[PDB]
Amino acid sequence: DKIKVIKVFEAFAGIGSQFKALKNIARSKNWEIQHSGMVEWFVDAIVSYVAIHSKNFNPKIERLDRDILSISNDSKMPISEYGIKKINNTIKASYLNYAKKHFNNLFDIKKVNKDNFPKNIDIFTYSFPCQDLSVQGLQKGIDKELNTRSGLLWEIERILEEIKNSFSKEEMPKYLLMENVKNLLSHKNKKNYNTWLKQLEKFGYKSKTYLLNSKNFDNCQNRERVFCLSIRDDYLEKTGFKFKELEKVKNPPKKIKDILVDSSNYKYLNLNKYETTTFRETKSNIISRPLKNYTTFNSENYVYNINGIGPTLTASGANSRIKIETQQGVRYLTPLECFKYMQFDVNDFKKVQSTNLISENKMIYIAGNSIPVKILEAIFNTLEFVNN
DNA sequence: CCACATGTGCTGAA
DNA sequence: GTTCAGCGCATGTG
Ligand SMILES: Nc1ncnc2c1ncn2[C@@H]1O[C@H](CSCC[C@H](N)C(=O)O)[C@@H](O)[C@H]1O
Ligand code: NA
Repeated sequence: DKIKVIKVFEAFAGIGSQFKALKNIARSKNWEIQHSGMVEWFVDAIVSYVAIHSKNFNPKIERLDRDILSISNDSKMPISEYGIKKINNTIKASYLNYAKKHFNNLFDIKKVNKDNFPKNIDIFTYSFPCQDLSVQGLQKGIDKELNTRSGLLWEIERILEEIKNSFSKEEMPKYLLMENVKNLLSHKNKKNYNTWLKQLEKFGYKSKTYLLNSKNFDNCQNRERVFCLSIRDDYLEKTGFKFKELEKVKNPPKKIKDILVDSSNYKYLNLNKYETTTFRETKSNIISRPLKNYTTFNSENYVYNINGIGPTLTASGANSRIKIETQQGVRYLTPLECFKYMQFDVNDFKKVQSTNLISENKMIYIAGNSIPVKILEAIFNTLEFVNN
């Protein structure tokens, strides 16, 4: 037909919310989404990615490919020689081998360069690490000297700089999409972010920066994220593309109520010891009440009402443990529910669960590290491509 | 100075 | 090396 093949490359791919979003809107856009490649070094994310996005993959005990060396078990630090041996000759190895073979996973962003970076990419995503930018963390920032994990942003600089000299203009990626946390626009972080925008300009891209809340995109979650959408300046001229004003979009609201799964055997928290108050609704539609003398960590001390929206799901700690009040009692959102909270569906979760390799906290961790899928759907709906 | 809103986090004992 | 219960304050707006 006039079906357009969309080659997507996901740097820091995680569980592929970018790929999920693209597949969800594909038929409405008359697209056929294709793996150009990916970069993800986190074992659980790689395994989960494969479970969610593979078709007719049959796991089995395999030797780990000898070049798959730069991977991580915790997502922060590289795995030891021992840890690599423990993966070798297991079913888990075949997930890693498959990511390499069928999805062209290059694993470590440091190892990406002009000789292995695919040409003619239609969409290049880079949801780079958020840990050194999050207000919940230590706020180390993204100064180049400090070599932080969020500073892996600057590897994307390196890659683009390298491919600019070797690729033709037309072989460069058509669109780029950045995601990160709200605090990326803070006063200390603004300088670095502006530095990055000038470079994208220098690389021949026109960009717009969006601050988007998931609650405005058919979700029951307060989650404000920064997106930088970039289009290759000549491709903008050829397509006649224009940036839409996505910050004004206000879809119908959604409540926590609307994603909850019924069960007879949930665990409920004993909170009889802790004083509390009435629920109060904030301007953002978060309805919560505090627990007195629960902890000294503020963000841990709230129970949320299911008739409003909930807080930002984080990968770990307080906001990975989201307490909701139901008629059966107060309980945490489950891993399944956390997947739904990030707008993956039940079937994505069942596939990850069915691997029998990812613990419950790890499933929440990778969901917390992801992006609400329908935000990316909305962003990817604005893109235009030439029929050729 | 105050009150309020809110968090893709961190880490050491076991 | 893992793991997660226990732990605080940054970055705002008004
Ligand atoms: N040096 C490195 N090379 C490659 N990937 C890395 C890396 N350091 C961290 N990462 C990965 O970068 C990811 C950022 S999370 C981004 C979320 C993702 N878009 C999703 O859909 O889930 C993490 O999963 C982390 O494991
Ligand atoms: Na130790």
